[PDB]
Order: sequence, then C-alpha cells, then structure tokens
Amino acid sequence: MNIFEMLRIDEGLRLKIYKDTEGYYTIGIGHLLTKSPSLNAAKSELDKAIGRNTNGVITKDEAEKLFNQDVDAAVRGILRNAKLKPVYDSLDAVRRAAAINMVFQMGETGVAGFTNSLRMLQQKRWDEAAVNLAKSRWYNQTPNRAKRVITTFRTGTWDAYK
Ligand SMILES: c1ccc2occc2c1
Ligand SMILES: [Cl-]
Ligand SMILES: [Cl-]
Repeated sequence: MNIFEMLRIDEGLRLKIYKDTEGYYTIGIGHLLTKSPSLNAAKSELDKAIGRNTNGVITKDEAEKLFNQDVDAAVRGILRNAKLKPVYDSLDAVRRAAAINMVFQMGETGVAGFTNSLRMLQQKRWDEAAVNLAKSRWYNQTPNRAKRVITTFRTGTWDAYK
C-alpha cells in the first residue's frame, strides 16, 4: 500500500464531471474543479487543466496525470507550510501518508485548523490524537473515510485499508 493506492481507494475514479460530497464539481480521482455553482465554469476549468476541449470527459490517463500532479502538490504544500512541516517531519512513513490524505481532501488551510490534533501527533500521543481528530466537522461529514485515516494515525499501519 502507498499514498496513491490509499487515495484511489478514498476518492474513486470518475471520468465525467461529478459533484463531490460537498456538491462541488470534481473529476477524476478527487480533483476539485471549482466551488462555483456553474457547470460551464467547471468545464472551462477542466479544459484549462487538461489543455484541450474536453467537453466534460477525460480519459484514464488524463485522470492519472491530474492525480500525480495533485499528490505532488500536496506534499510540496506541506513542506512549505511552517505549521505543518515540523509535524510531518516527525512522523513515520505510514502516518505521513495519512497526513497527505487529509491535506489532499481539505487543503492546507483546512488542516491548519486541527492545531490541537497536530500537537498531539507531534508528541506521539496516538490514542488521544485519534480522539481529538474525531471531534470535527470532517469526521461528522465523511465518517467512513475519516475512520480509516484516523485508524492509520492511531496504529501506524494500513489495516483500515485492507
Ligand atoms: C501535515 C502534517 C501533519 C499532519 O497531520 C494531519 C494533517 C497533517 C498535515
Ligand atoms: Cl490543474
Ligand atoms: Cl465517508
């Protein structure tokens, strides 16, 4: 198991523009196109990201290409964030994957709001962090996914993904 497989499991793969759990236009492997309520705006953003007139549909390869780009950006974003980096540097390889998953999902900003959990993770107090992570909108809105990520930080293993 690795970050790519983990996210592929959490996000699925769709080749046609769709609305995510928050109702925002997305495509591929969880690639957010726009928060705008307009499909046209979404189709424009899509064409711009792919570099062609897509008509709201992309191929598997194009999807995987966006995904590669998005994973890379998440990681790089964590390493550039002064709040995040030190936490991430402190983690083992499995837990780093859980950290990337959360940023991929909610953005660096979204995560930057888990200040108390971050500190717990940094201190390696696993069970407590797990409990704190669960007291969040994130958990209440996407409970099954959150459970898997939370178990990952708790255990340091891929059991939730098997
Ligand atoms: C970067 C570093 C550590 C993290 O813990 C949870 C999210 C996250 C992101
Ligand atoms: Cl893009
Ligand atoms: Cl879920």
